[PDB]
Amino acid sequence: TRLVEESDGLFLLGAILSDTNFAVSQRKIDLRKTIHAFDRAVTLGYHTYADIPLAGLVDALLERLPPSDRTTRGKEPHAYPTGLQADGEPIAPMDIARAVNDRVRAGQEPLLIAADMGDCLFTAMDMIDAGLMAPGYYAGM
Amino acid sequence: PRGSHMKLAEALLRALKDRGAQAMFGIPGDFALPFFKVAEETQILPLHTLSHEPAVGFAADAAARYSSTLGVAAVTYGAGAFNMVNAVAGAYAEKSPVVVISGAPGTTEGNAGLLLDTQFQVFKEITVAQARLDDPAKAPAEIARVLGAARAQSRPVYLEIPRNMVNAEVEPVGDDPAWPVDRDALAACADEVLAAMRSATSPVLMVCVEVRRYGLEAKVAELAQRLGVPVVTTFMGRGLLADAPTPPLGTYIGVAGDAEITRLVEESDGLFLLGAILSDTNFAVSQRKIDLRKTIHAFDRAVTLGYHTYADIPLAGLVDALLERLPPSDRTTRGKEPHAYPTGLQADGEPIAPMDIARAVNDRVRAGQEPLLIAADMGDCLFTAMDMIDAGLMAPGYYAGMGFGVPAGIGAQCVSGGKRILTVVGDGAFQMTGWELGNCRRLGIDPIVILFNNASWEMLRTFQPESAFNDLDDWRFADMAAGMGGDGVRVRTRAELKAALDKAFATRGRFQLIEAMIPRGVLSDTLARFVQGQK
Amino acid sequence: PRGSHMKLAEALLRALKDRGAQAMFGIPGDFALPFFKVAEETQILPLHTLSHEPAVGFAADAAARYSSTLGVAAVTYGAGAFNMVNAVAGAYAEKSPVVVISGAPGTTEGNAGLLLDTQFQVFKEITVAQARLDDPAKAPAEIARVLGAARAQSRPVYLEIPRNMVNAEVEPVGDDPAWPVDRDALAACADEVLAAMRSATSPVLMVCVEVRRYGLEAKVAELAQRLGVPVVTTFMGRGLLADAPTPPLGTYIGVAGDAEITRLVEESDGLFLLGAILSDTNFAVSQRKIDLRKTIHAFDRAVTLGYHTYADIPLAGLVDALLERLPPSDRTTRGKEPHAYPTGLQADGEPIAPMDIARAVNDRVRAGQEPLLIAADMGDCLFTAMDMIDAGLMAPGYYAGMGFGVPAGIGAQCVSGGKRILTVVGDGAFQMTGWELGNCRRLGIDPIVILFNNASWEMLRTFQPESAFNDLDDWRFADMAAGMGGDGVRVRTRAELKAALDKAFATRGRFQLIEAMIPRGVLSDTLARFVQGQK
Amino acid sequence: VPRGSHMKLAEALLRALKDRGAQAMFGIPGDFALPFFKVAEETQILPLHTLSHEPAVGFAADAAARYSSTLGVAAVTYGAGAFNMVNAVAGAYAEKSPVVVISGAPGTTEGNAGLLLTLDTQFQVFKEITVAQARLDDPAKAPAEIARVLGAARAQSRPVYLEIPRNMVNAEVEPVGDDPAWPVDRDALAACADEVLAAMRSATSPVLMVCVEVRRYGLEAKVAELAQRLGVPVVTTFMGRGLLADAPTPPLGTYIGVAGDAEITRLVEESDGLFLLGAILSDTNFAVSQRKIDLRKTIHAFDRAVTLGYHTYADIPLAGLVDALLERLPPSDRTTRGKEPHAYPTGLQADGEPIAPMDIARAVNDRVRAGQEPLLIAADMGDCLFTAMDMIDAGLMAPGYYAGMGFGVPAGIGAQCVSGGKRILTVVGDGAFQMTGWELGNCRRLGIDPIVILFNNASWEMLRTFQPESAFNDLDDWRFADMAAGMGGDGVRVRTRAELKAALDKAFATRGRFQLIEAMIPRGVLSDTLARFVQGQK
Ligand SMILES: Cc1ncc(Cc2c([C@H](C)O)sc(CCOP(=O)(O)OP(=O)(O)O)c2C)c(N)n1
Ligand SMILES: Cc1ncc(Cc2c([C@H](C)O)sc(CCOP(=O)(O)OP(=O)(O)O)c2C)c(N)n1
Ligand SMILES: Cc1ncc(Cc2c([C@H](C)O)sc(CCOP(=O)(O)OP(=O)(O)O)c2C)c(N)n1
Ligand SMILES: [Cl-]
Ligand SMILES: [Cl-]
Ligand SMILES: [Cl-]
Ligand SMILES: [Mg+2]
Ligand SMILES: [Mg+2]
Ligand SMILES: [Mg+2]
Repeated sequence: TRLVEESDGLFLLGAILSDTNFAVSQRKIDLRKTIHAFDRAVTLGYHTYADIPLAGLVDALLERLPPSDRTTRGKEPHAYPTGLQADGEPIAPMDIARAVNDRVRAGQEPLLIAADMGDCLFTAMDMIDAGLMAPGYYAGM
Repeated sequence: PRGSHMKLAEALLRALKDRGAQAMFGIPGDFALPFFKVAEETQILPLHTLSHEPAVGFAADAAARYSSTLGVAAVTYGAGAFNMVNAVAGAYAEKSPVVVISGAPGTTEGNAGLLLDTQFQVFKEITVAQARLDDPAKAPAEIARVLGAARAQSRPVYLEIPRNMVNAEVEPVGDDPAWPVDRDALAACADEVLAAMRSATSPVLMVCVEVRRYGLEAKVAELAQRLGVPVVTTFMGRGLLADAPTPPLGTYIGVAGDAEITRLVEESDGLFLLGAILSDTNFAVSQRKIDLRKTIHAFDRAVTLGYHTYADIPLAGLVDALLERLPPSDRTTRGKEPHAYPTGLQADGEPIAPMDIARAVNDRVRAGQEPLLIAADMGDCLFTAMDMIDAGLMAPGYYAGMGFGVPAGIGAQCVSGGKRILTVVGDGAFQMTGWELGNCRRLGIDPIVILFNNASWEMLRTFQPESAFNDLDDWRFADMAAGMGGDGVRVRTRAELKAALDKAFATRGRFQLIEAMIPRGVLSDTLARFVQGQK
Repeated sequence: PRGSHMKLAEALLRALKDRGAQAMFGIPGDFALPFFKVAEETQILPLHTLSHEPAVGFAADAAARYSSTLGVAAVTYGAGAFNMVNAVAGAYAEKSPVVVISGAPGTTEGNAGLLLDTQFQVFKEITVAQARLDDPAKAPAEIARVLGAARAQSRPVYLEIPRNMVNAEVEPVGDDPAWPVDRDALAACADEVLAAMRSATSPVLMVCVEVRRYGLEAKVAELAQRLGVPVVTTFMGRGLLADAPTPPLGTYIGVAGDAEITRLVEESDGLFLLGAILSDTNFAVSQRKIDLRKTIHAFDRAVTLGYHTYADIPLAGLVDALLERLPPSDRTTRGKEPHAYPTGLQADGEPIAPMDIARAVNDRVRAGQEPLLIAADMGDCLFTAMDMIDAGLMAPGYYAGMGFGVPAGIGAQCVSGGKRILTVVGDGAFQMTGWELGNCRRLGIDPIVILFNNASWEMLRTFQPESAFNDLDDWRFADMAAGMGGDGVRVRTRAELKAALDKAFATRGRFQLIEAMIPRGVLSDTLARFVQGQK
Repeated sequence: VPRGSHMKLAEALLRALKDRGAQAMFGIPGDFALPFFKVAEETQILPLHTLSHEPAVGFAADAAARYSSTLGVAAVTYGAGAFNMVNAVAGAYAEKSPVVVISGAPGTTEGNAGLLLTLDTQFQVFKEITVAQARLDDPAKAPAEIARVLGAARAQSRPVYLEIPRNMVNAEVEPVGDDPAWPVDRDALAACADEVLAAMRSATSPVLMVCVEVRRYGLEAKVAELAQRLGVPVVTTFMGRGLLADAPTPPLGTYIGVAGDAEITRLVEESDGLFLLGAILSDTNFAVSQRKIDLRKTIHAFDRAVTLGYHTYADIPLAGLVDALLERLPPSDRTTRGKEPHAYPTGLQADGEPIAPMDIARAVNDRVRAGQEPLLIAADMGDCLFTAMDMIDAGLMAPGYYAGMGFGVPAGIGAQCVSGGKRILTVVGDGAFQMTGWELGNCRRLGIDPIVILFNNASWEMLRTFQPESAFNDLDDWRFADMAAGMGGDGVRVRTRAELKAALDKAFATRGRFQLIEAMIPRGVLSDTLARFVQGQK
């Protein structure tokens, strides 16, 4: 959150901008230093370039950048909760996350997850998936 | 003088109660939480929540129709409000004043351009008046204007309330602004209408939806007696003037109705459509089937005949003006024989057909049971309910949208003050909104629901039998009833049906679901006549 | 097929030209610069700039009226557009289709909340249709819809163009969307109107503003001949049917007009107001002075009589329908004596009175000068111009707003194709907009302007003589003329007046300003009759 | 129905206005307004000044309000008269000036001319450009309505609208009382004041901006005290120009966007603690734009609310916020005064070369440096305004945010009408003069003698700078100086710097008649501020 919101060169490549649930909000970033490529247009330095498809912009940037072997891979970012205590205590959302993750760590290929709006979605954010589909911005149940 | 003030939300709730609203149905959301807090804390109007927004809209519509007053449907900004568009369109279509109250972002919260407002624009298409209450100084007058429009045109209205305005101090809401009438135009209108009714060889007075919505039954019974012409009701005027000196000869529902009634209406050269919705809809009076050079259409505060229109003529005003020009009368037609309803259910081991369901209900009534108001969904359940003895029939007869049934029965029973409601619904429609019955326990009601399960979208099969997509699975609805707090029973024979209906009426406290298995290809008599008529 | 496209601004200009627009008047600004660039570069429509926005609006209105076509007024966002609100309201009031085109911030430039849009909302109150052209895909259809409304109702419309949309590629603009008419309703309307005219003891056909705006003079001359009833014009119908088989008996202008004409109109029991603006305005036909149970009001695409209205009836359609129901005729009334205008100016050393100005103009005409169209401002100059022989009279006769005069004369001469225009204006009105004459050199025109200088707001003194605030200073207008490129001359005697008018007509190339000194307390005959009538 | 007060409704209104500081009433009558103007003229409660065209009525009233930080009064007639003042009123709304619009109207029992189709078109249009409106058609309710509406104009410093049916002008009414009280959340005020101080203390580069509301509400003394105690850099917006000039911690300069001083612009735009005290926020000409600053680190106190840290505190009057902050800050002797910020151009070369805008600035400044007490300047929109930014003044009144033309001459007139003899210097371009400069014809009757410098470049030059390729920005030659005599003033056309110098001296030495100096300027020659403005758009 800090990295994004304090950026003085935020390149939003294909982002929805809105003050709704999980979306990047115009109120949390500095639009003055933001490059917003979306809806076939690109906005930066106070002005907007019209008729610029996202695929075209990416190709144009690639044509201006030399190849690189740069690699920043490392051990997993964001630790997924594991180790469900299968006992007689009541269930909490995090226990459901651990139950799902333990199966995956034990060898189950992850499933794509469809989530509704509610804590079910907030819990799914901590589940190992093969894709997550949910109304993260619209937030409609 | 006065100098008092209250929270905007409270002023709105009291204004609604001042106009007869009996409850507030709704589903909250973050933007609407503050408004729901005021509703719950003040207790000005009973607050009933439902599971899904369609039901909130249908329940508010049903409550409005039940008491001929304003209905109140509260939702949250975005998905909540958009999810009630169909129910509100249905209320608009059938002239029911549902007041839509949506929460919204605060006036300082700028915007939320996910859809770039769109919600306001969409609701403008399905309501007669709207207002975003973002100015405490003008809020009271805007509330009176919008609620006044709902009452004047008997159609839905939209109120959007920024959440930071919920607690803004405002002056109390006054009376609806007046929609004054030109006395001279009104006189001219009444004079022409009366002259037209007197010159017709076959004048007919049709008593319709607006008569009920505006509570003009007594005045129209008097008008009907004095005018001295045959009285007929439209589908939405069903039951009106039943206790009048000159009760309706019957109800016009188009091709599937009584041929004598249909002809009387369609061949009239002085068809006085008093408050009628006109449309090429199934059970409605259609402009295509009547003589437009002779029809007198009093509707939406206007009167049209001979292709010309008298504007700003409220139905109530027209009726009073006609009464002033007619001498009293002692004429009556109440010596005639009553309507013959299908009765005599054969409680045997034979499978169930829609008409058997009609007979089952009617027999209990003949045996002494006071009739129950019936809420019907769209489907053969409605065509079947038309042959049932009722204490009113609430159904999307013109709009024809599915899902209305169960939520309407729920909304009606919430404001019936103890009167039990009978709901009829098909399997297709039940799959949409029958689940709302899980709310009966909290709401403290126990409607009786007869579910017509033919594992099919049967009205569609009938029009296109060669298609396989109308073949639905067998959902075990009766078995699912206990899970949502009701008593369910699946019946397959007329005998089980007879027994199950008696048991339902004898059991209070939990909704009673009677799942009637009906084979595909089997229809009510009214639907059959309807289908034949199309062919 | 086709597949061509052009800049949105160009598509709009061509659409205007396709509909008869002859020029574009305007004042640019930063937001409108791109649009003005396209107008100047493409040269689709002559681009004429003025000094102040009121004149832009008045000039566009005058051009629309001059050729009975669309007028075009281009302004910039904010102050530019707000500064033209009054001129546009005047055009709305007197049924003149001025197309208002305002530049606006680009679609990406977000907003400018100095007034928190407000401009759009304000213009919605004074136009019949509006559109913000912010979607190139839908721009062509929106332009056709809005321009189509201007033509259908003959009133101003508003088009807002975000500056980044000026150069957006769009498809060409097609024809106006059709506003189809119900043949049956039209037949019923024509039948009732004709029946009403035949049953009246004293039917009167009034030829009004819409007849001129919609170019129906020929068709109405034919209708008038066949109908066979007396013809009278309203102030805005002045001059219509002058060459018709049955020319108007005269013009109704209320209390100050011919008593015989006034009575004929007001006591008619079959007053056919063909295209009339109705209002309690000075020279207009007022609902308060006529028999509403017998008036037939054909206006704004509707026909009202007996307090009922036939909707969607275009004036042209009504006229054709009536013609289809009337037999031809060879009747004529052109054997009568012509109107008597005040003539015989005594070119002596006596001071000037308004009527002397009338005589001066009329004598030149009698001596052989072809009359000039007259543009008049509001004030005694208008009451005086009513007694002048003209080739048309353009004035705010109903709206009564000052400042119209000089800019209207300018706008008219810009599209008159060589015809010189005579403008009459008071000192008060000249102080407002007479300065626009400084633009004549660039525009290549040379109107003749007679300025009535009584160093007073004389119409106001007349109604309240005890006030001192109506006493204005003596501005030396003639002396200021050379500074803005014209030839000015101050005249104090009838002799100087006579000489100055001849000199003006003899001098072309520069506007000619004749500043006529008139003592306070001296009025035209028409204004005097008007004042007496009020008392 | 009231009876016996012996106080006409119109008189009660004029007195209510006077009670609140109004110093005059500008207007143009009409049939519907005649009875109201009669009461104004006969009672002389407020000096009555008529003008030629309604735009001037609105501009003059706005100027009178700005001049004395009080209510302005603009009276018009129903219909055309009122619609013709919509722009001037919108401009006052845009720049927070409380112009009280009073329009005559048909009597309550005579209906109206439905030419346009309270719900009347006029009322609906005015509701969009005013903060409160009232139709005084009920004598029993009029007193309270006037107090509510005039109170609204004073609470938010925006125009209001009053419509008076002509038959109500003389209706007896009870006296108008005090303004009703507007809400004030004392708890919110306390929390807000604490949060503001915390944010300013944690900021690396906090900046205090003194803006329009500070001037409108007469809070200069309190804000000077606050600025000294707060201890952060001080800057003013265009509408706050001149505020705190004599304080211990005066403004470092005035922020006006790219057109201004680069250092000032940088300080404001890079601030992580921008306290906008009473500022209009807009993307228009010289206003502080939400697009140039970081709203996340901005504290916006305006329109009786305060926004910071993503949230807004409602019902917090600016005066209350300032007092709350003072109560939380100990006294200080901190002083940051120093030699003049922003050097004013001087040393006009009075020779035979043509005139450039900067030469006009130097001519004016040299007189001041030679001992002439500065005059307040009224400027129209155009390079005349950009040039005025570099002129030593005793106040500058101009449409710096709204940027609507025509304000200039009428504002100078309105201001001098209430200046008690203090001469006003008006600067205006040729395009704007063609619109409303003619109002100078009213100077003699009004008893004023403004000095007017007309920048005649025969061009809509600011438009040329934006789109030089266009031919329509080329205007014709109008001999304005030659037309001055016809309007009762003295005019002179000057072409060289020497002629300019002489003409300015003559104008100043000649009172009694307005003095019009028509300065011929070649196209393509701009003031330094406009040049920076143009370069900044590249
Ligand atoms: C919301 C909605 N969706 C679709 C339809 C189309 C429709 C009918 C028409 C076109 O309105 S009839 C029908 C089948 C209803 O099935 P059911 O409830 O079980 O009763 P039955 O078996 O008697 O048909 C559908 C889907 C509708 N009316 N409303
Ligand atoms: C824009 C505007 N403002 C005010 C009025 C009110 C008005 C009249 C009415 C109420 O419309 S008549 C009149 C005086 C006009 O003076 P002038 O042009 O010299 O001609 P004359 O001396 O013959 O009066 C005014 C001010 C108006 N009609 N239009
Ligand atoms: C009422 C009105 N109309 C139009 C504009 C647009 C405009 C400018 C911007 C877009 O506001 S700058 C300008 C030219 C002004 O000419 P002038 O008075 O001679 O001064 P200069 O030559 O220095 O430009 C215009 C027309 C405006 N600001 N206000
Ligand atoms: Cl009906
Ligand atoms: Cl007319
Ligand atoms: Cl500011
Ligand atoms: Mg079914
Ligand atoms: Mg005059
Ligand atoms: Mg210029």
